[PDB]
Amino acid sequence: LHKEPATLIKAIDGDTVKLMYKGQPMTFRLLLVDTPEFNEKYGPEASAFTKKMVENAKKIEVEFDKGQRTDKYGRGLAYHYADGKMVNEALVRQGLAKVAYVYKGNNTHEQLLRKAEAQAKKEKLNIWS
Ligand SMILES: Cc1cn([C@H]2C[C@H](OP(=O)(O)O)[C@@H](COP(=O)(O)O)O2)c(=O)[nH]c1=O
Ligand SMILES: [Ca+2]
Repeated sequence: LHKEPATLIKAIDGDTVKLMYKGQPMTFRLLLVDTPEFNEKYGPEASAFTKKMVENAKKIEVEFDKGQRTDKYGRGLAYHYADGKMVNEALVRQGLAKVAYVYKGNNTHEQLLRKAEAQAKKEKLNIWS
């Protein structure tokens, strides 16, 4: 896998963000996670977490996995990095997302994320409280 550049257009919620990628606007859905919807418990906290992380970043990068790069809704599917830190992992580490939507061939970072979820669960963080 490799990182590619992108720029923030807009934070949307905990697990979706609008980015300019190869010069085109695209909504991205973060791989291998599920944040609560804004209207659910921890939804606002997930959205705010992702928003800060991507808005504060000097450099956003996306990393596609080895399978499908767009979902059925036309959303990009990627791992996202804010000054080199993975947003997808950071959400799970904080108990603001669950590992989810683990599909064959787009699962390169599954066990990394599961390890973060286990530490979040141990700490009874947010969703795991
Ligand atoms: C994360 C992810 C979601 N999706 C689709 C599956 C779900 O379909 P359904 O809408 O039919 O439930 C939906 C979940 O996204 P959200 O959690 O953003 O709703 O997005 C993928 O197809 N691939 C993925 O890698
Ligand atoms: Ca969601």
